Amino acid sequence: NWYLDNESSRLSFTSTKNADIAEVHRFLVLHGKVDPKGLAEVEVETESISTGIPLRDERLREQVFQVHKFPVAQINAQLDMRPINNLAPGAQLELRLPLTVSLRGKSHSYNAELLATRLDERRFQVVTLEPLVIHAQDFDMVSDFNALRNAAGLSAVSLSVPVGAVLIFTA
Amino acid sequence: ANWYLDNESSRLSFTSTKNADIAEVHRFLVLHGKVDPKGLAEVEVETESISTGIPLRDERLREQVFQVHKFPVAQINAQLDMRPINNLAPGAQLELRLPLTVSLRGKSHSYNAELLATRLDERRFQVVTLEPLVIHAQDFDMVSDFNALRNAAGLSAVSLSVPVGAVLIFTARE
Ligand SMILES: COC1=C(OC)C(=O)C(C/C=C(\C)CC/C=C(\C)CC/C=C(\C)CC/C=C(\C)CC/C=C(\C)CC/C=C(\C)CC/C=C(\C)CCC=C(C)C)=C(C)C1=O
Ligand SMILES: COC1=C(OC)C(=O)C(C/C=C(\C)CC/C=C(\C)CC/C=C(\C)CC/C=C(\C)CC/C=C(\C)CC/C=C(\C)CC/C=C(\C)CCC=C(C)C)=C(C)C1=O
Repeated sequence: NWYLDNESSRLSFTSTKNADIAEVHRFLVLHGKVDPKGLAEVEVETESISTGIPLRDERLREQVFQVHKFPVAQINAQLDMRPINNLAPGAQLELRLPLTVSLRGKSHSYNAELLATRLDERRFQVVTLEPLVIHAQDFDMVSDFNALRNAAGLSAVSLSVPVGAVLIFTA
Repeated sequence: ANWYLDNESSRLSFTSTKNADIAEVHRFLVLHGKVDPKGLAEVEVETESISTGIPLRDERLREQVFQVHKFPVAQINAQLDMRPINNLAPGAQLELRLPLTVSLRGKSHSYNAELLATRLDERRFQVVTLEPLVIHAQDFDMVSDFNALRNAAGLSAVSLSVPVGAVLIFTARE
């Protein structure tokens, strides 16, 4: 019933390399749906990675995301829709929400800190109140991160990746 | 105007990275802020209100890094073009790039934030960072203090970069 409006939404993440160099990246194409029973799914087109350096995007698409095998990452959660449907337009609810992220067919559970705000009769916003930190090891990507750091000669790429999102859904 | 920040509805957070591979999210519990009708905006952070979930770490940050006894407030200052924001209908959003200045521990540094402004109702707006603002320790002459914290906590490394995010609600009220 609720569908994600990609043009209004943003999913970003921060990498830290060489100890002190933080950079923010994004994915350009998301999809998402929340059904009346509160089953929520967001799908990220991993090919739509955009880090600002095209050759880096390609290396990530080949080596880390492996998009030729896994063009989609999935984020899944189960909401209690009662309090969300009760929000008046303009009103917000803080949700601390278990969810699952699936990357390459590996899944891991995290706890998200989200803010849900009703925008109008048919539009809803969900934002990360604080970014959600994932770790390469959770998806068996440690050797893939280490591979990158090297061939594109760095001291190091941090194995933690904080993820933020502003998601707009429309009825 | 004037617009005032509703602390209970807002959150300013930041991420530190330790031992190369562990990112942790922390926040401040007490903010204030005002935007005047001319678009002059100021956010104050009470730095004593740091919350990392470890009291000892909170105390080290207060004393060593923030020096709350000399500087209990950090300030964020900007000048907004109010017209396009005020023109938003409830539920509508505008992306903007906002030059701003942060003053922390008696030093200042300028940034440009990528923000989304959304009108919530006739007297309330939400402002969120679409990407965090990345502060570096050297921006505020804090490098040695970061290394001191690293040393105190027995860490092999603390990143000198700190991405800062916010979800801020402002209300046209007294
Ligand atoms: C070519 O030149 C090069 C360089 O420079 C020249 C380089 O520096 C480098 C070095 C590499 C760089 C420094 C960058 C490296 C970046 C790294 C390695 C990649 C990290 C990627 C990770 C696997 C993370 C990817 C992100 C995920 C796919 C997204 C997951 C999203 C999750 C966490 C959820 C977030 C959203 C929220 C929780 C909202 C959810 C809410 C819904 C589910 C429900 C909503 C419903 C409502 C109503 C409540 C290279 C390699 C290079 O080639
Ligand atoms: C025993 O316990 C301990 C540990 O546990 C193991 C430790 O790991 C450790 C080791 C320490 C580490 C783990 C942590 C490292 C911490 C380090 C030093 C980080 C330090 C943090 C600071 C330097 C960063 C501070 C950032 C802030 C002050 C800046 C805030 C700026 C904000 C976000 C500005 C953005 C907002 C604006 C752009 C909005 C403008 C307003 C308008 C747009 C509003 C518009 C109005 C309309 C009308 C709506 C210790 C010490 C310990 O004691």
